[PDB]
Amino acid sequence: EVLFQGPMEMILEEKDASDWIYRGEGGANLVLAYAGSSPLFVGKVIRIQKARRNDKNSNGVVSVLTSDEQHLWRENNELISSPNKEVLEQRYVQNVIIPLLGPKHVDAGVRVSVSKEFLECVDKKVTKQRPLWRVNAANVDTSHDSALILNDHSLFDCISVEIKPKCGFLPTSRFIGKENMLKTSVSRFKMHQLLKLEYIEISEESEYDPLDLFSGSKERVLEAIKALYSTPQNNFRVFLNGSLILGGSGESTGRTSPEIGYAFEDALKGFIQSEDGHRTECFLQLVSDAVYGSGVLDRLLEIQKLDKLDIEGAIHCYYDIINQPCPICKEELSLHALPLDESLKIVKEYLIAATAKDCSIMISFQSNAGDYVSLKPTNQTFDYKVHFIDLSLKPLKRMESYYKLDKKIISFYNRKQKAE
Ligand SMILES: O=P(O)(O)O[C@H]1[C@@H](OP(=O)(O)O)[C@H](OP(=O)(O)O)[C@H](O)[C@H](OP(=O)(O)O)[C@H]1OP(=O)(O)O
Ligand SMILES: Nc1ncnc2c1ncn2[C@@H]1O[C@H](COP(=O)(O)OP(=O)(O)OP(=O)(O)O)[C@@H](O)[C@H]1O
Ligand SMILES: [Mg+2]
Ligand SMILES: [Zn+2]
Repeated sequence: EVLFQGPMEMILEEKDASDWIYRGEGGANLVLAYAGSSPLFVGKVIRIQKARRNDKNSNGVVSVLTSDEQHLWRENNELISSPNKEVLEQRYVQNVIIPLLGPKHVDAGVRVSVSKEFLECVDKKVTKQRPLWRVNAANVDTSHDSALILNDHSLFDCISVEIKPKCGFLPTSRFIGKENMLKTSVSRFKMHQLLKLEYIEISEESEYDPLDLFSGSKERVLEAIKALYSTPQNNFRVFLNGSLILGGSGESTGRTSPEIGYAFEDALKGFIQSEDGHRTECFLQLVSDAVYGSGVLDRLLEIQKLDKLDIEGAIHCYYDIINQPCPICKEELSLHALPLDESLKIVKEYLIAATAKDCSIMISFQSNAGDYVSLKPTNQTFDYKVHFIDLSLKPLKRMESYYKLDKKIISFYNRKQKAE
């Protein structure tokens, strides 16, 4: 009844850069929340890929996947034919992860086209709010023609929490050698804290142990969340309506000092309804109920355990996949006696586990003022949602780095334990 021009593909131009604020960032992507007008963007974030400042198929053409990654992920043509890295992460989540993890807490993204001018702006603008050692190691990849749009998981007063639970299980492989028996006793997360000190990457050993979080015991789950609150590092963040109010911003943070402790107790003023000196403890018993009560950590743990054999065994399958003289083996004859397809599934499955040990989850909480919980103490009812984030695809080449880091972790823990 009045001409509406047919559909078109959204393309953020240089104009539209002023509409997004720095939200955070990891070692790979740059997240920014929307501050403007359009309903196509109210309550959404945009995920832009950074590129390390140090760094192609056999015609010297930039390539989404090596041949081996091509072969390894071939059980899905959609996925191994992705022309750029955004559809690739978008099809990894839809075709590999969502079938494993269920679709209810996992939102594959939506691609938006973007100009090089857009990306060159957001970089210039945000580099103020980034931690300094993030800029000096990765800027915005100003070649991509796509970026990711997701729902913002700190909105719908609202208080959101972000957990990075990491690997919550002990290996039991035959391929773990006697000198490394400790790996069957101490969580890699625990043995990793030492080496991180020996590199001033944290200042205090973490209170947190992922064996508690994943124990499935609501009691030890509460220990974890209390341990997270205490020594947050890069495992625990809290935001009040979009803004951080505990934990690091694109980085980890030192112990929670009482000063922070009192700033957080009041930060919760009114959201939690309680008397001073008791709102922090309620907030922690409310996050523990939403964690436990969703059963979301359980299937998460099921994927992590696709790491059946530990890097000490999967490493050997990898030098098969890329046909190579196993450096490790010198003088298995077993793992190396496996049909190619079985070599492939171990390496494949190990990398899908690496995705699960590395994602985060975000529980979001709104006010009284269906899906919910009720603080046993303060007679309040909050509603919540839980979502995963950073289900990225780990590059195959990294099997060698996975191994070399594992080797160092236990090698360091061994000696620092024998020293006594
Ligand atoms: O231990 P390394 O290798 O440095 O890094 C870990 C991980 O690599 P991998 O675990 O998949 O090998 C990185 O993956 P990427 O983001 O590059 O895809 C990040 O998730 C990083 O987080 P960050 O510390 O930057 O926040 C992790 O460190 P964490 O141990 O502190 O969680
Ligand atoms: N959908 C979302 N809603 C709200 N915040 C988000 C969302 N996605 C990412 N973030 C924030 O941006 C930060 C970095 O994003 P993301 O994890 O996707 O990139 P990454 O570099 O792979 O990081 P990580 O290794 O921490 O998962 C996260 O720590 C998170 O707080
Ligand atoms: Mg990542
Ligand atoms: Zn070998």
